[PDB]
Amino acid sequence: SVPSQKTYQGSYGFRLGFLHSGTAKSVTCTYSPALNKLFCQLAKTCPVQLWVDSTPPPGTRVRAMAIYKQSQHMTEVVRRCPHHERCSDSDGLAPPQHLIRVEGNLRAEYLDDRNTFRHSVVVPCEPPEVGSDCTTIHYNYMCYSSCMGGMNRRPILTIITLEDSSGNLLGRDSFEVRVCACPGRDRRTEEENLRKK
Ligand SMILES: CCn1c2ccc(C[NH2+]C)cc2c2ccc(-c3ccco3)cc21
Ligand SMILES: [Zn+2]
Repeated sequence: SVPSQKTYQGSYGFRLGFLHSGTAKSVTCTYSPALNKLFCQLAKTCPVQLWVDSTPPPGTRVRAMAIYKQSQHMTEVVRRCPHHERCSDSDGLAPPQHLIRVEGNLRAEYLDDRNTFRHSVVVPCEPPEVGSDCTTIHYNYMCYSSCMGGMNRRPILTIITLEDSSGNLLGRDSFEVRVCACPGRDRRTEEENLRKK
């Protein structure tokens, strides 16, 4: 089956936010609102903001999962390629097969779904630090979009779900991801292609 990607703010007004990092050749992570697409380098920090209009209950969690965007591939599990799953870059918590990691959160849990075999990473939802307006999760993507035997140039989406302590849905948002060597140039190219279209 295919997990839902429907945007759903839910009772708490849940949605994502992204920094404005620009498109310089040196940028390591940059988000395109026009494409709803994050462009990032391999294994580099991707800050994703969480916003709500009202306070959710203790025990609320935030899960991230990748799926293929194209209909002809959506049923295939997104995983790291045959090289990267074996390169011993473990952080001590993430299974080596998982594309998406959370950086710097010892409460992150990694799920291999016993029925769908899909991978996800989930953390407790936390209020913003004192003086901040939102909460940020730092994600890493551990293969290139181009990796042969893995994503193999197929576009993916990341689905972020706000969940209760049982795993029931409270909110959902999503964004496309390209993991690439030059996110700034690729964002500029894809935005210009969109404008020409
Ligand atoms: C989703 C992260 N986030 C926010 C993000 C933005 C804002 C608005 N600021 C102007 C408030 C919150 C917030 C309030 C409570 C909790 C919370 C309580 C228990 C667990 O999580 C989590 C929260
Ligand atoms: Zn790879």
